[PDB]
Amino acid sequence: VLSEGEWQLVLHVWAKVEADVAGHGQDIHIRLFKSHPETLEKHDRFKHLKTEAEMKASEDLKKHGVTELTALGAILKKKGHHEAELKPLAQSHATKHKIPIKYLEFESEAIIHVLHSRHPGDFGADAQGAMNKALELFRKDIAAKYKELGYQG
Ligand code: HEM
Ligand SMILES: [Cu+2]
Repeated sequence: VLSEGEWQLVLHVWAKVEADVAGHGQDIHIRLFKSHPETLEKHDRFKHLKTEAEMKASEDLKKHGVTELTALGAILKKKGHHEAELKPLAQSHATKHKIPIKYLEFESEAIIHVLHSRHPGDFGADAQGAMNKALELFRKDIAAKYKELGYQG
């Protein structure tokens, strides 16, 4: 679990994300999609965006990133007591979108990369460690709900 201070480190960098959710969302997806192209295949509505220029030009990819980061931020503000928010996400990501738990680890990597590329002076090792811990808590909880809904993460 995370200490209150660890949560505050997480929420301080998240306050920076909220200043430009769409920009962070784009950077995270472009990183994810490039580093791990199997993630772009799972985003089948966007898999026709072959190049970074096409990715950046897509208004609907940008909206999808706001949708996902808005939901993540609500989860983080709940500081571990995110059962409410997790339940629909688990449902859809397990049974509709079919996202393996390992892809959430890919996403956590991309998030941490973007946050330190955009906010050095707010993301040193302690903050990075708190954010890592928070996303790992998230993933472990999603993993559990996957198993309860059936069929492995
Ligand atoms: C940080 C954890 C993430 C959060 C908070 C998040 C949140 C969401 C939300 C709120 C939606 C719209 C509602 C829904 O369908 O449930 C969505 C859709 C989706 N997410 Fe995620 N997501 C997460 C991670 C991922 C990852 C890691 C993948 C794939 C590598 C992914 C793939 C998808 C896809 C393919 C859709 C549907 C987009 C479409 O409408 O075309 N999600 N996600
Ligand atoms: Cu996405």
